[PDB]
Amino acid sequence: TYMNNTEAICDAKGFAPFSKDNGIRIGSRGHIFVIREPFVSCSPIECRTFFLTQGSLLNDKHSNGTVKDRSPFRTLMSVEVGQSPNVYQARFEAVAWSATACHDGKKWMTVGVTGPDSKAVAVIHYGGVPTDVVNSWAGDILRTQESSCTCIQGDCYWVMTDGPANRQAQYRIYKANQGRIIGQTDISFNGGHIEECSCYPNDGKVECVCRDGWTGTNRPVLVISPDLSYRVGYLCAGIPSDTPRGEDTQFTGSCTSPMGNQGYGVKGFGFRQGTDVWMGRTISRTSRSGFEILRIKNGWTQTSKEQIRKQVVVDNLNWSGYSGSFTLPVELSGKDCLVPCFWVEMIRGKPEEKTIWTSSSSIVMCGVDYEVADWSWHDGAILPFDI
Amino acid sequence: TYMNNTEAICDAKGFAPFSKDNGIRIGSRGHIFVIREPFVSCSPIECRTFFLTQGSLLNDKHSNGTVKDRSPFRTLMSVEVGQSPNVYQARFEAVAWSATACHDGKKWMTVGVTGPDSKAVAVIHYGGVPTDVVNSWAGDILRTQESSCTCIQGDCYWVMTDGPANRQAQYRIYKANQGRIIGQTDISFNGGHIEECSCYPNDGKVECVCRDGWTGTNRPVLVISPDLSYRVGYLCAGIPSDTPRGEDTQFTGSCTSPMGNQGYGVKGFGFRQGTDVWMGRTISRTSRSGFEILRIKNGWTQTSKEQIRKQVVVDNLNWSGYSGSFTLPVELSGKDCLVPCFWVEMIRGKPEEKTIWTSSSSIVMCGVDYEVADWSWHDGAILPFDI
Amino acid sequence: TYMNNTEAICDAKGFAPFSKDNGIRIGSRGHIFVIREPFVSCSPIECRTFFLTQGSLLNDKHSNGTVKDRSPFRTLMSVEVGQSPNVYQARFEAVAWSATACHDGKKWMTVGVTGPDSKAVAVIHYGGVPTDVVNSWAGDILRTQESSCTCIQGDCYWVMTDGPANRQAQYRIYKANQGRIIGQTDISFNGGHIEECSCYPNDGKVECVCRDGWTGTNRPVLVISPDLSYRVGYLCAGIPSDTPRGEDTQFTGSCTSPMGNQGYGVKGFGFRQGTDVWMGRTISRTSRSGFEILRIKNGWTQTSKEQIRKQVVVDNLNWSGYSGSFTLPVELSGKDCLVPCFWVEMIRGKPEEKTIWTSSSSIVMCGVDYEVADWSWHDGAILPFDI
Amino acid sequence: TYMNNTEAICDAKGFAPFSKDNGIRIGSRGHIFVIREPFVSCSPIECRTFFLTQGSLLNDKHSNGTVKDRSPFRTLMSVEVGQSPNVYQARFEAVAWSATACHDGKKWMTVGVTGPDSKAVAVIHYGGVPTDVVNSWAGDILRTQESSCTCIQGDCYWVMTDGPANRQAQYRIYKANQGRIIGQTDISFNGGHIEECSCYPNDGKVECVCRDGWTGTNRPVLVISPDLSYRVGYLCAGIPSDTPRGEDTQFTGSCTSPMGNQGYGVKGFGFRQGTDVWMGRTISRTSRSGFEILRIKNGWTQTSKEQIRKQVVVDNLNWSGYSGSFTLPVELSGKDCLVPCFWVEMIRGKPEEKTIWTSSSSIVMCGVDYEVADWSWHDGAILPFDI
Ligand SMILES: CCC(CC)[C@H](NC(C)=O)[C@@H]1[C@H](O)[C@@H](C(=O)O)C[C@H]1NC(=N)N
Ligand SMILES: CCC(CC)[C@H](NC(C)=O)[C@@H]1[C@H](O)[C@@H](C(=O)O)C[C@H]1NC(=N)N
Ligand SMILES: CCC(CC)[C@H](NC(C)=O)[C@@H]1[C@H](O)[C@@H](C(=O)O)C[C@H]1NC(=N)N
Ligand SMILES: CCC(CC)[C@H](NC(C)=O)[C@@H]1[C@H](O)[C@@H](C(=O)O)C[C@H]1NC(=N)N
Repeated sequence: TYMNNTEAICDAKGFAPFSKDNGIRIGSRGHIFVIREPFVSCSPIECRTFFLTQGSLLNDKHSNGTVKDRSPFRTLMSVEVGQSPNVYQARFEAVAWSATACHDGKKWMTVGVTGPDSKAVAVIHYGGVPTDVVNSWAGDILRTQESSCTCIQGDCYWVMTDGPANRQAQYRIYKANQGRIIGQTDISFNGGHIEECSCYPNDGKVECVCRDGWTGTNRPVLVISPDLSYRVGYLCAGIPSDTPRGEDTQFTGSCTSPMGNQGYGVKGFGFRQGTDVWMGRTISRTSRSGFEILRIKNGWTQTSKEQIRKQVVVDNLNWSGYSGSFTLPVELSGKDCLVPCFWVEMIRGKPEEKTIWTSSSSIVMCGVDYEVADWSWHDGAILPFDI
Repeated sequence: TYMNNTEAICDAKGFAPFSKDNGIRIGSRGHIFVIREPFVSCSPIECRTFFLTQGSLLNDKHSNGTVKDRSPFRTLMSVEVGQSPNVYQARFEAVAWSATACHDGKKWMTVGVTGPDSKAVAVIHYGGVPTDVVNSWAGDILRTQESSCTCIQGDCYWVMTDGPANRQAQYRIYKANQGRIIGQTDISFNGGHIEECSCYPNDGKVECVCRDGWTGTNRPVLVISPDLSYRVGYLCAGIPSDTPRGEDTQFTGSCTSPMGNQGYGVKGFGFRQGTDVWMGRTISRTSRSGFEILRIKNGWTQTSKEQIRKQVVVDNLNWSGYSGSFTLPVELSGKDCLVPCFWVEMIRGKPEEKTIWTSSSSIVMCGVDYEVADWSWHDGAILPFDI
Repeated sequence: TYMNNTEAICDAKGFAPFSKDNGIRIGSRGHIFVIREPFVSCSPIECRTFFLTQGSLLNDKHSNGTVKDRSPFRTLMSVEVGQSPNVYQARFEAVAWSATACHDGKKWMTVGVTGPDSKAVAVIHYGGVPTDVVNSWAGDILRTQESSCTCIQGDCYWVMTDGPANRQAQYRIYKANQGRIIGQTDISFNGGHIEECSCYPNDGKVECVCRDGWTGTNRPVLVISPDLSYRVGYLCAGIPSDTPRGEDTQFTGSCTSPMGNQGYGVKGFGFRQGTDVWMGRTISRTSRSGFEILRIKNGWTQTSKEQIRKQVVVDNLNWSGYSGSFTLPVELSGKDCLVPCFWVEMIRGKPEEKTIWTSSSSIVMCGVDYEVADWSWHDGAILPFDI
Repeated sequence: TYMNNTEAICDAKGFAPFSKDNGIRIGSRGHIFVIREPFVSCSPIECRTFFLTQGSLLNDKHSNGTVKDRSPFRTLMSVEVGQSPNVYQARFEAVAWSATACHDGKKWMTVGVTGPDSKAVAVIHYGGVPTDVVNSWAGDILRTQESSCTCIQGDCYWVMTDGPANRQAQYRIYKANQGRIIGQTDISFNGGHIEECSCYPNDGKVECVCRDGWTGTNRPVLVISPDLSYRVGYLCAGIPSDTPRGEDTQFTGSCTSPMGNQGYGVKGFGFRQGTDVWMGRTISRTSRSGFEILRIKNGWTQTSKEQIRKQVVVDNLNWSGYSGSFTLPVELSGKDCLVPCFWVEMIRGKPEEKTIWTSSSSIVMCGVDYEVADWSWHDGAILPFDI
């Protein structure tokens, strides 16, 4: 029976730790896939941690240039949330250097993008077997979320990008049912840039917080209705949640356009709470270190900078990285609303550290009705490795 | 359907071995999590061994200061009772440096405590997803049992401590149903000290034998009714079952107050048998070595020192450590009463041995109608390791 | 309930990647069985990757003469498609240095051939237990497909060869139901040579594309009806799809006889598409390197050389090897026709490279309605190994 | 529902290979438990390989004196038949240096014997939890089968020995239902010696072929009826099937008394076939090397030495060892009779080879209606190891 994700996202006051895999630390002696871009998605029975392997393991010579983002050895795999991305407990999902996945109440759907940069192919899987495909439509690194996709009443949706990673690119919403594509839409966002959207279900619609690697330090936002009509813009909040970025005091929000000159960026997330917003970000404003989430009153609908809550999950003396959102299935939380949860990726190795490799572990946090105390659940690995 | 643990604890004459994981010995070459504080808990289908990892493996550099008790890398995981705490067979439970867990007949509930010492957070899980939380209420290492919690007719109970580990601290009983907290009580025990309670179901109530790390060498006791009313005191028996402690001859029992001057201590257990009591303890009275369990006639209700039975499980030439209780589900034992079972933790490494690490394995014993012969099922590992 | 594989094979325009195990690369540090001859077969619930181990692991001395094709240590095992052939996730199937396997809708059937070269024995398994046997009938390396067998409405069929690997040999079709042999037929093919047939279901009959290691560079073909009547010949197409072979321009097809002088060969596959054919082959015409599949119009019924589609899966700068076919169960693809899928084996080590061992990994591709772009999903391992 | 093992044992003409684990060869680099005494037993759904670990792994220092037969680190574990006794796929069964196990149609029952030599304890398990116990009754190494026990219509039976391993000892039959002992009988066999019985179901009764380590070179036999009445004697056959032993020509059989002077011995098996018998034995008559099984006409009821069939499974240039019997459940073989199957243990290391350790792998064979060709599926490991 299809999973009903039609409920509203629960209003949360704080965040509690769900899991921590300790992938790298274990990888010093255990058999762990060198990885990157991990994310969480849950079925009505369990939550899994998806990740992009590099076809090699930690502390092995094949972990050499594992910073190259894309290769034909890159594969999407999964384990139960909390377990390291070890070989022996892993489930194979798809061949990919970019991916997304989600359960529709009956089975798992995954989308792995691989192939050559100018004509990549996204293979859609459902039930452990390819079922449909999307070919590059702009011919320039067809890619996707790097976080959980969203399924509402049997239908699943996700966003893909194809084109430059700086100047204007192209963006689409895809809709599928049982692994078969049944709809797509072109997102008009002239001047705006969308990458690695972090999405979740809310009041029957798909809400995402993405990344603008062109000119904005504030994150793009889009609300997707099942029919495929949408709303694109930026997190109104007058606090920039991307990295790199500038000071908050010198920032001016906008729900319509990108602000700041900073070009690059990093995947991030955000949850709407009525008119408010829970927004995650690295503590360092120039680097991928530390991690905190702030709740801004009216932050979702106005250029507000009023902070009602702040919780640290990784201090600034430790490397962070990607971070995305997902929700707990009602069939597991017992609650009457979708529990918002996010994960934070913690990168170790190049380009910041003295190693031939690059990989990451993660920490997962979830909704909760109380305010939780600050702390640092960092990676903890001691670099460099025996190599 | 909920597990009925309303029956009385079976009267046992001796104890038979259930399992032995050989974690450390295997860990010399296999991929085993460095651990500490292991315990057993059973569902209607199987018994599992829960443990606190240190986010690292044996014979790896990350096992360095693994004696520090608390860190943000510490996680609660589980395996089927008897298997070593190896990476590839482990299930992730919670992020924690202190924990408890138990099955209610439908699912597993676990409680992991992590965070900073002054404002720690206990995340409650049910079904593999966080469901509720308890924040530090005394702001000084919020902690729990380190042994199986207790579920009776759908409701599960457990004890937590928050405050100093020497002088007076504070103690509470928590009650939950389906992962949602629905009750709590403050335990008044002025002059007494409660830590790491070992609990089990008996005649419809929760009975625990705990640890007084303040001034007592005899163990605190509390009988918890489902409504949350309780009874707190000490094991009446005139034989001190804590470590360190003094001679038995020079000991005077008390069901009301702590006796002896010895400050420190070690987690231990005890089972009521009508008016009698099966009490476990290290053979050495000053160190954590050896292990034996004694049955004292009328030992539960009087300052009795009459020994009717004595069985050794670990001789005094071998290191022991923690030990807790749990019961076999009627749906597995086929019996008509709850079969009492305990486990003994065997510590290797610091602070007693020449290693950079600290970890432990275990041996599990269970009820049984006959007297079992003495022996030593010790750890067996050859220290030091390649390091 | 029996799996209905009575439908026609879907008409495909291109092929999308299903999986890539990265077995060798992982094997540099992980615990991977040295293997050879891998293949895919699917049940109504999942697809598995079967393989022939050599009773040893990569980067271990026992991988020494692992090029010898046959030994008493060789065993057939399986894992879910996409996982490396690692120890801890493997299911034991049969003792064998030659094999075939397939699911009939209720259980898995496997056929492992082992024993001495002059009187080998094929043990048939069904449900994880031997059920029947076939003894060598020609007394000269009794062998089979090295690819998925075919089950139609409860009955499974496969082809075996017994006799010389150069000059004329003998060939048979075997039929079984629930692991019990219930039929066999002798294939008269005087002048022709059949080895390692790659088969699949089509319009209610078993269609195979095999290997002629005697004198032909074009592949033998046989259409098997459930009653055991058959049709034997060669892929009509005027393009030689075996290796080694000569130029295409200098080739003349034939649906009746072997063409070319080239003796040796390599396992390959082919799918009928109405009158057309999708045929796989190594790019190099002299060596086992690179891999591409071509669609020849009318290629199945005429000596046609008209290429309508060409897709590369492994470039010529990388080693390839065996390749076979299998189909997706309707109960997984949701489609109304059998989705054609193939796999390509990529050999590393002897006799082409500087290693004491020989093994291989694989890449799996599947049907799909669109044309997919060229690329190379090669092995990726860095030889030689620590040895 | 209880497994019906009331049928007669199928008449077999030859034996086909079921599995081969390659435990030692894999153990050169993989994580394999050093073991000894392996055996096979099947449930209505699968066959498993039980084994006695030594609490340590191959190629690790803890494998040092692993020849000592008994220690408190010895544990009984299992895996699916065919898989090596690796850490990550193993199920914990019991603490033991001697064991037996079998499925009754509903669950697994195992019996592990551990403790001190003078007062050992046999813990009986059913469903993964201890359920009953047997204490040493002679106080001298209480021990059991080292092979599969036998369950007929819900009841399981097995044989235990307690006393000297040379001169007269004591022997009993145990009967249990759902893990609870409900019967036992003393076997009067004055002058005879019974050890490690290999048993199987036949025409509703339990038939075993055991080992006389006192004075006989021929094997003891006992037919056990469910009511516990029995028949004890020796394999009538005039061919000695124990090791060491003397020439066959100089042997005189007896169904009543032990023959030959040879003292020691080795576990072996035998299947009745009407009046005939399939008997296994090492090829060497003085050492534990090679393995063959012979069918002797009328061999079960007369001092017959008429050989109708002979099949080799391990040549004399390779080490063998223990060997026991088990039967395939009708619910798996689809047949109408119990399929007889045996396993052969192959010892490597001390006392015959230059290693600090001792362990073994195995090969499993099964019934079958045809005669199978001779061959050698030996261990294949290259000793010594890195140590
Ligand atoms: C070129 C476009 C980039 C996205 C903004 C790039 N995406 C892909 C598919 O390569 C990401 C980016 O280079 C890396 C990062 O910013 O950390 C990860 C990297 N993502 C992945 N390797 N999956
Ligand atoms: C500071 C309070 C102590 C309890 C009496 C302390 N508990 C915690 C949560 O740190 C324990 C104690 O220091 C150690 C021991 O006595 O062996 C284990 C240690 N327990 C854990 N690391 N889980
Ligand atoms: C001698 C006949 C050959 C088939 C044409 C030979 N088959 C067997 C059972 O040994 C194959 C051949 O030598 C190897 C190859 O061509 O790659 C694989 C090899 N196949 C296997 N080892 N399973
Ligand atoms: C002392 C009695 C012996 C049986 C005849 C002895 N049994 C036990 C429980 O120790 C066996 C014997 O010494 C060894 C062998 O013959 O190979 C195995 C050994 N068996 C086991 N270690 N389980």
